[PDB]
Order: sequence, then structure tokens, then C-alpha cells
Amino acid sequence: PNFAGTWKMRSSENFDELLKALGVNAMLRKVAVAAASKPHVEIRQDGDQFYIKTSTTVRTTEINFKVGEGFEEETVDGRKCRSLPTWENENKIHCTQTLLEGDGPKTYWTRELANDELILTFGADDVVCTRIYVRE
Ligand SMILES: CC1(C)CCC(C)(C)c2cc(NC(=O)c3ccc(C(=O)O)cc3)ccc21
Repeated sequence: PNFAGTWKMRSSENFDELLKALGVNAMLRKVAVAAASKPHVEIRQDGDQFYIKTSTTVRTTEINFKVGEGFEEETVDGRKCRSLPTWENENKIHCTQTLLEGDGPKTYWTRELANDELILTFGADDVVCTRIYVRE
């Protein structure tokens, strides 16, 4: 499956509840939720090699990884973590995160390519956030 290209968000669900579950300050969530509404996503892929740039006005993250090989990135709430990308299935990547410093909610994300739509999922313990993207 090809995740490469530029994507824009079609819908988000529970992004605020996610930030709640991760203990983010109501005023920060206000800013985050706002910025997260109009995110721009760039994905360059080469087999298991992935480049994903996510941009908003107040924060842009650039992650690079090889499915099957751990890498370092940040959690949704900015905490630096250790990540473990894996092919859950042919078109879905599952990624487990373990915080480098401190302790917190068990988090992970999963990116799935389904019907030319990119389904992004953020988990913070029991809370699940679903963000659907379409090819811009
Ligand atoms: C105000 C500030 C600095 C506070 C710290 C946290 C709470 C860490 C934070 C998080 C975001 N996150 C996003 O903007 C975002 C956009 C798109 C996606 C996605 O769909 O991939 C995910 C997250 C934006 C701003 C901030």
C-alpha cells in the first residue's frame, strides 16, 4: 500500500478527550484542538521506509522510521518516547510507545490505508481518537 502523498483532514473524533486523558492543560488543549483542525500531512514512503510531516500553525512534527525498527518521536502531548512500528496487517501500521522519561498513560498510534483514505488512531489507555484523512 502507498501512504505517500499529501493529505488533509476529513474528520477528527475525540481529539480533545485524548488530550484530557493525557493530562493536558485546558488552555493548551484549546490551542491544540484549534491547530489540529487544519493539519497538513506529507508522507514520503519507500517500502517500509517512512517520512511523515504533520504541520499546523503552532507545531510541526517530522518523524522518520522503518517498519520493524524502533525510533524516537514524541507522544501527542509532547512527551519524548520510544516507538515500535509494526505491520498489524498489509495496509495498517501499529505503533507502540514507551515514554523515555517519567511514566504516564499507555499510548500508541496506528495508521491505516483504507479505500484511499488514511485512518489515523491515537490511543491513550481506554481513550481512542480517530482522524480520517483524504488525499489532497
Ligand atoms: C500548543 C501545544 C504546543 C501544546 C503541547 C501539545 C499539547 C503537545 C500540542 C499538540 C499539538 N498537536 C497538533 O497540532 C496535532 C496536529 C495533527 C495531528 C495529526 O493528525 O497527526 C496530531 C497533533 C499542537 C500544539 C500543541
